[PDB]
Amino acid sequence: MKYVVVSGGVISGIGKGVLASSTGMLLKTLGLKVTSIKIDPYMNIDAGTMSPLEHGECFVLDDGGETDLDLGNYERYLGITLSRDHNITTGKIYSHVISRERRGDYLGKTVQIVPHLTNAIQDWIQRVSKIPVDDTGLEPDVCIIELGGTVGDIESAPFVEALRQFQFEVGRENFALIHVSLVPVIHGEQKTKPTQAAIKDLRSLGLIPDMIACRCSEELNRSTIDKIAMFCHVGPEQVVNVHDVNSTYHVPLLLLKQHMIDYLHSRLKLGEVPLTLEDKERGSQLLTNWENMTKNLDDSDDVVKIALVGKYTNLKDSYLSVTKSLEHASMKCRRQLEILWVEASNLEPETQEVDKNKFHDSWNKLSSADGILVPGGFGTRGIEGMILAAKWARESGVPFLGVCLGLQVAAIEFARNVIGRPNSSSTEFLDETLLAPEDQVVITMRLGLRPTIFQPNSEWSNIRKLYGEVNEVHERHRHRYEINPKIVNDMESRGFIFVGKDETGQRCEIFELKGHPYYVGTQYHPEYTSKVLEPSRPFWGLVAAASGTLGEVIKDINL
Amino acid sequence: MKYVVVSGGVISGIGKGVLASSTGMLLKTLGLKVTSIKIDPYMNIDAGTMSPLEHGECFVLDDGGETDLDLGNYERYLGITLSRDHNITTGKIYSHVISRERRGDYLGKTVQIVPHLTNAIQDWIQRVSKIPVDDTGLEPDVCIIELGGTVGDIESAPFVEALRQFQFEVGRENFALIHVSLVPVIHGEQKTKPTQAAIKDLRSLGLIPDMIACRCSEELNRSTIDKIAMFCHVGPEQVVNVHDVNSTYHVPLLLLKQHMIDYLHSRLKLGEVPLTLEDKERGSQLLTNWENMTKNLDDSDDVVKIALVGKYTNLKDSYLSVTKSLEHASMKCRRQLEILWVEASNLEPETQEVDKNKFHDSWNKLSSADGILVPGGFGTRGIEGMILAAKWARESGVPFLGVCLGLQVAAIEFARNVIGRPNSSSTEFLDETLLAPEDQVVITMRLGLRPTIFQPNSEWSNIRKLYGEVNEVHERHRHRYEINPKIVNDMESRGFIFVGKDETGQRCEIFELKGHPYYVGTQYHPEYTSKVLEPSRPFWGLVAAASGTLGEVIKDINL
Amino acid sequence: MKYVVVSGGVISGIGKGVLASSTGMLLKTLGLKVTSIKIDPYMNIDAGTMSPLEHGECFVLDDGGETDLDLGNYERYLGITLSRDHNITTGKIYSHVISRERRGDYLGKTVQIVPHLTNAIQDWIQRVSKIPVDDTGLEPDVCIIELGGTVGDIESAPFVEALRQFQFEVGRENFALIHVSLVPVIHGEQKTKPTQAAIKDLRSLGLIPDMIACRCSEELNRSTIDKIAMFCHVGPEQVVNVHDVNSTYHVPLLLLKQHMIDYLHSRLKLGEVPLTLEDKERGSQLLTNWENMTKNLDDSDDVVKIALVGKYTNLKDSYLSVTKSLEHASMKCRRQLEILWVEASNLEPETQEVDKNKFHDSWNKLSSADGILVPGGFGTRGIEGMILAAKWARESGVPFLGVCLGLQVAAIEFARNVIGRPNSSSTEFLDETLLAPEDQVVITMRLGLRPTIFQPNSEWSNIRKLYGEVNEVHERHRHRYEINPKIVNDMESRGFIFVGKDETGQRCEIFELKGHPYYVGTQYHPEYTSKVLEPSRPFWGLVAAASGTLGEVIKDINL
Ligand SMILES: Nc1ncnc2c1ncn2[C@@H]1O[C@H](COP(=O)(O)OP(=O)(O)OP(=O)(O)O)[C@@H](O)[C@H]1O
Ligand SMILES: Nc1ncnc2c1ncn2[C@@H]1O[C@H](COP(=O)(O)OP(=O)(O)OP(=O)(O)O)[C@@H](O)[C@H]1O
Ligand SMILES: Nc1ncnc2c1ncn2[C@@H]1O[C@H](COP(=O)(O)OP(=O)(O)OP(=O)(O)O)[C@@H](O)[C@H]1O
Ligand SMILES: O=c1ccn([C@H]2O[C@@H](COP(=O)(O)OP(=O)(O)OP(=O)(O)O)[C@@H](O)[C@H]2O)c(=O)[nH]1
Ligand SMILES: O=c1ccn([C@H]2O[C@@H](COP(=O)(O)OP(=O)(O)OP(=O)(O)O)[C@@H](O)[C@H]2O)c(=O)[nH]1
Ligand SMILES: O=c1ccn([C@H]2O[C@@H](COP(=O)(O)OP(=O)(O)OP(=O)(O)O)[C@@H](O)[C@H]2O)c(=O)[nH]1
Ligand SMILES: [Mg+2]
Ligand SMILES: [Mg+2]
Ligand SMILES: [Mg+2]
Ligand SMILES: [Mg+2]
Ligand SMILES: [Mg+2]
Ligand SMILES: [Mg+2]
Repeated sequence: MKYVVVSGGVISGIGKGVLASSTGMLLKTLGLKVTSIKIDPYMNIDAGTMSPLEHGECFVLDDGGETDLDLGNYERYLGITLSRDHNITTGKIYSHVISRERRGDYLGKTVQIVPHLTNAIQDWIQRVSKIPVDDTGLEPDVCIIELGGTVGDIESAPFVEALRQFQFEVGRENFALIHVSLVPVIHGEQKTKPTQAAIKDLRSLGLIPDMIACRCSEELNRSTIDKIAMFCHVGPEQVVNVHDVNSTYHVPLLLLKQHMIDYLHSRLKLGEVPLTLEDKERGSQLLTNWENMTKNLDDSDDVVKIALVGKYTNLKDSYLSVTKSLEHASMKCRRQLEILWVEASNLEPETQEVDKNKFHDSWNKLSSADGILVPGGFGTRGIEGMILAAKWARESGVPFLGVCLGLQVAAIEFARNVIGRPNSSSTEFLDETLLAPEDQVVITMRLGLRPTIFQPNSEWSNIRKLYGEVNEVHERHRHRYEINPKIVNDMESRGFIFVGKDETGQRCEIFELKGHPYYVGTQYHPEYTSKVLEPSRPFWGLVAAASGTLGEVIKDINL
Repeated sequence: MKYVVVSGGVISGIGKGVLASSTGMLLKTLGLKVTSIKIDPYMNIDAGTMSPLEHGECFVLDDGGETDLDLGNYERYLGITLSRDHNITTGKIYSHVISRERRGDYLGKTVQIVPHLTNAIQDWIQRVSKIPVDDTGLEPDVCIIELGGTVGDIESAPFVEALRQFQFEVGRENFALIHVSLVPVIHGEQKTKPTQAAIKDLRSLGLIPDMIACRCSEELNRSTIDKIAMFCHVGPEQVVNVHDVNSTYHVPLLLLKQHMIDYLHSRLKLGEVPLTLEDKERGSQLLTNWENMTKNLDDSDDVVKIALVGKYTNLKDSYLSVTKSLEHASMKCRRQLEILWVEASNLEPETQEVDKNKFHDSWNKLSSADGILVPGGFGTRGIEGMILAAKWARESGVPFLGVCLGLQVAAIEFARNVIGRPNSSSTEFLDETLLAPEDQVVITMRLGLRPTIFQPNSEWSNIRKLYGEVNEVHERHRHRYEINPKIVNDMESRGFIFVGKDETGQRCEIFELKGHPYYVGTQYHPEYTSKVLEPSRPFWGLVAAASGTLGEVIKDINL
Repeated sequence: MKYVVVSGGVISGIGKGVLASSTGMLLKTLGLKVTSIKIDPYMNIDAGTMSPLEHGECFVLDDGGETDLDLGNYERYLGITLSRDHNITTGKIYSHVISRERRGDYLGKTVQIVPHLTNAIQDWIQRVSKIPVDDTGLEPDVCIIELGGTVGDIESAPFVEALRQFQFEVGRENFALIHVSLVPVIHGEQKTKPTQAAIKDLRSLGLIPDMIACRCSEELNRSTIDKIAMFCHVGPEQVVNVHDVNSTYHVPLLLLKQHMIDYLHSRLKLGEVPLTLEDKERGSQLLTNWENMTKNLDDSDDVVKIALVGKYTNLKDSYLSVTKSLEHASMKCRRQLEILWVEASNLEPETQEVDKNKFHDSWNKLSSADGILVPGGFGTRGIEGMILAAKWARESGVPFLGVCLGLQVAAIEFARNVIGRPNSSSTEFLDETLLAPEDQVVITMRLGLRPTIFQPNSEWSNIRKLYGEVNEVHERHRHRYEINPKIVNDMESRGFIFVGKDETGQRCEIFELKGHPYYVGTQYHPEYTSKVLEPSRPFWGLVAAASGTLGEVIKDINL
């Protein structure tokens, strides 16, 4: 087992998550089996309790774990499945040793942060890195650890102490440290004192960096490389840079151009790892596929515009799996994507009195779009604006996908306007008044990977053809509210077909509307099962439908 | 409310606990109401799970809290009652904020060590210092906080960060810092660089010391004072020393000789605290009583020897409340005390084969003693040796006190040798063989302050006369095993009278033997209710009985 | 005497020098007498030995001290005269205590960085701040100390230790700390962890900041202020920002808008300083003059273009007094300035073979300009290019000023082309060949403030009219080479009049050419005597001449 810590810097926004995911995928090009662990200094047990306004969305695993967003970067670059154990936190590990001290496994000893908590962290990392995470039976060859927060924040102290010990409690040449660090530019001169201070803060904790990975708005000067490589122990080829490029898929090839594998191939002795003839082929094949999708982003120009309608769209981190799911679906179509970020509340007619500027801009953006997405996220702000987007998309025949809350919004819209029930509404917020036209109801969560069964007549639907006309689908759920199953037959008779349901019925999971080119919704989040070469099927439907060629996509999928 | 932090140094053994207790009692000489809080960086919720081989005994509060030993130093110097809340720990406060984050009181925010855990520590200190701790109704004027561990140990980090904030979240002139620090002597020269480094480690965390309290084997030189007072912000009178004197009761008067009150009277503005005419009298009266008991230790010479028989007596911290209870009882008698530390196992005849030196020395020490104590502490090592000490004390008519296990050992001894049941024994360790002559049985703990009722005939006993012939007694329990109540009438008929029991009966709490000058035992720990001017009654009995004058002590108590 | 330390941050490029100069001038608006001290962690005794390619130009004082560039910012904002003592360095103070230890003033004691070097720094600051620096007789009321380098660089250690002591060796309310710090913006979010780390690094040395002065590309958010004011001891009004505005003259009014005086007026108790009725008037008058010159930069639009021709013009810090002298002269004319930065070598015909792009651009820039400046700076690169600019300016009748080397270049040009001596040249670089047509000769430096006497016939010259037709001028020299006084009568007969000379003659200091609107040169640096309200006279000539209205400027000066 090899370990690669990706760590620290001078700021919390530095973009470690891209570099960790990219470093792991580059190791996967050698054919190595790879896994990864995110460490969070926060005291929350999970990202589930904490609101999307901080650290972006929670990400859902097959376990039903509501983990930190960074686990999604690993799953979509590395192709692996992660467990709720792969997101370590301060909350998890203090809860673990405190529950263990009350149970008494420490034999009446005094329990202390060193050695007992730092040995508990090292036991967690040793257990969790040996969980098999590919579909194959094998234990991973390499583990990427991403150390969240910044080095020398008091929040991090047990993890920087544990990782010092770990560099010896596992062999050297089985452990290596990448430090990620800020190189700000002032008056056009590339200033280095922030990264020199961060390299000292690592040495103060006994962590010694094997590569320094600069984050900068420029190519590093050869003087900027030398002034760091002379201050730190790293050689000139071990001062990595990652530029402020928009395409995060280019980062693996920007690291490969900087010869970063050729250092880790020595520094971790990756030639001593045994590999089969299948492994080297499936490794090199994966690199050629990534050269092709990045070539397609360099030379595809013909924009498809998708409008994304939701709360707090200024927090673009709040929708990162949607963004990445749309980008995978646009690459599969060989088309460039624009996302138009529509703050759903500004669509509402009250905005035309309160701030007439925001009203006209938000309705410009929505009218402009070749297809529409309503992305999910609980909370009562802007839902009539999201209902207005679903209405516009139904009436103007514009491709629509509704994910989680977006499906319920389309059901409420179709009830208010096509069934003509003018006060039909979500149970989430009006039930203090005990309303009879319930569109949502409660059914304390439904979470993680679940089976959807396609209902027997559904063979016609564009969405069931996108799932290869298979009878069942596996996707990740997260909801407490679902469509009222008393009203379902009214919608299924008026043409809004609930194409798929849970095994028990009375719990709707996919709809497609008869008489529209692509108007679809899902109760699950299709984003989380997206992979770079195999996009999320409902999103491959939406981004093909917006472009045209949805028939040719379905004809392809029938091979 | 005023706060006085006592803190840190270069080593964990430095003796903060004496200085905190002494500083608080000196503030009590002004008539101020005083309280105190111990902070422990360990992850244990309580000292109850952890074995006496580390940090000495657990101390029992009236709550039944098995707290850190340092709470006992506060109760016996300050005269206060502490709650299980007055011992803060890493385990307590991480358990508190983690349970609070799962309950969700933090409104979906990300929870972090700063500000959320440091604000939870500051809320704990603010709540707990306002608990009334004297017998009177009033809230305390001053709180002493003792910061356990050492400054810049990673274990301490949330508490040194919290206390920086606290210096502002409560006013300056309502908070002050005492730093306690090591001044080692090499070649007879008093070296200062360890304390200069500890003063820098405080400044690095933003904590600024108002007094530096040196711990040294000498009087500080005036150069040793100046070389510290020139390096640090403290004036010459704010460099305190506490010498390696044996009598810890002299420390309050050694601080008073160094004019330490006259600094805090300015630095905390203690003249602005309102005080009544009763308060100043009961304050100054308390100082004169302490001048008298310390004068008596300077001029009493006529030694009483008590042998203390138990496990691990090399760990003299394991019996600190016994030691202090014996010292209070010897001072009340105006007699000097020697304790003879007898490792109970060495009394056993197997020792005479294994190491004949340890056998003869341990039996020398036991034969030498004017009275005998068997102190408690669970675990099967040496119990036949403790039975042999109880036998010797019964047969030779030598004063005996058995506390907790020491009472059960005397019951087992009296059963084996006076009732003549040769295999009668503790249920604690032989019950894998299901023995019928059970002396102990289980009755998951009995803990904290409980009532003992004296059984109706008991008026004759020296122990009930020592409790003023009152019908009931309040003392602190800690046990899972008690005397088999089926066998009690056999002992009460053979003369081993169970003088006191729980309200329900079938649970024995005090015995006295008919036909011995003072042979007594208690199921409770009488040590924990000892106070400097009012010693523990069973121990005032033992140390009077060893000296003679037990009648005159009882005649006094009848006033 | 009051002290205001301006300090530190995360980077060496942060712009402390503007903030120190601006803070001092704002204190001068109260009428206080002000002075300032620059501390440099470098080991050079002076900036004289070190080449202009690092830390910009050396600045010349009236003493002849070749000081750090930052002393010029103080002289031109504060209006004061500085001595070579006002630039403290590591080289100066270690040379001082080492020479003092060899002389033995330390009475055979062991000499150490603390207390002896830190007390030597504190003695330097106490001596030097009491030097009178205005033209009046008074000792300064306030001293601004600028701490060069960054805090926690090992280079700085004696100065951060000395300044901790100084906060007590002078009273609190007579000392205050401004910390200047970087607030980088990433994804449009204003990240604060670099400044939180810099505030900890101050506390680690015992320096406590009274204001935090952010340097950022934006207005701080009110959340960005609160997240710093909650972490540090500073109040919300003590988190200062200085924006990336181009006009450094706006910074005093941006600090005044942030109410920064109203904090220091309390925190330094500046109302306790006695002030006369003249002082408050000359103080408030100075503020109104600064409101006017800044209003003129807001509403003047009619550009004058000056081409500056020299070595290494990419290092714009290399010519900072030229830049500021041109800006003062353009403000006095009520006209906006563009400087066109012409790398002098690119003008040379060899460039048209080597890189034809750089040739055409440099000759575009020179042809475009309303006036030309040749700025000084020793070294043989580009001098024929500077000769070509002097030729172009003479022949096309375009206003020309030559400063130091720029005068000698114009003398060489006039000799090569108007006297027709085709190989006449500088002695600086050809004298290995012992050439007879010497234009320069050596006359080991001439340095500091010196008298120029105007030669008797010179009453006609635009340059002597710009100096008010006074018979003598006081300006700062710096040169080893001067015009060959054997050839001077040839130039004075051909019309290139050496209008001014040293008292001894044979040493030429000003020329003006008969028969050109303004073609002038100086051996001294006129830049260094520029002040915001009273620009350098040769530069007020150049920037008026380029604009037209040179007659009206001279008519004004005759009042
Ligand atoms: N080298 C990079 N190139 C492009 N974008 C980057 C880069 N580094 C960081 N980012 C971007 O900055 C944001 C944060 O990056 P990332 O998640 O990898 O940082 P992080 O250190 O893991 O932050 P966090 O601790 O909050 O998870 C993301 O939007 C990411 O795409
Ligand atoms: N000034 C002193 N004079 C005499 N004995 C002292 C002194 N300081 C410490 N000691 C002794 O050293 C031991 C530890 O002292 P104390 O309990 O006060 O230290 P502490 O800092 O509180 O240690 P801990 O953190 O383990 O509780 C005790 O036996 C105590 O009596
Ligand atoms: N607030 C600011 N607004 C505009 N420019 C600034 C500001 N702060 C710094 N600069 C610019 O950055 C450069 C360096 O600034 P300054 O000389 O004041 O920094 P410094 O800390 O004194 O650097 P050094 O230590 O090298 O002297 C100069 O060009 C200056 O004009
Ligand atoms: O204003 C001043 C005065 C003095 N000094 C002095 O500090 C020294 C250290 O040099 P810097 O502090 O400029 O650091 P650096 O260039 O090595 O690092 P970067 O942050 O640019 O990567 C020398 O340059 C010396 O003149 C300053 O840096 N700035
Ligand atoms: O062996 C050596 C050589 C050099 N030095 C040098 O270090 C210096 C600092 O002096 P010290 O290190 O002796 O420190 P100090 O006496 O101030 O502090 P204490 O620890 O005794 O309280 C000077 O004494 C200088 O000679 C040593 O201290 N020891
Ligand atoms: O990637 C991760 C994982 C965990 N953490 C964790 O570290 C914590 C500290 O939060 P930050 O490190 O983001 O710091 P901050 O926002 O207070 O400071 P700025 O630098 O933005 O001014 C919490 O946010 C917790 O989730 C991260 O910061 N990043
Ligand atoms: Mg943040
Ligand atoms: Mg991340
Ligand atoms: Mg220990
Ligand atoms: Mg203690
Ligand atoms: Mg530099
Ligand atoms: Mg400067």
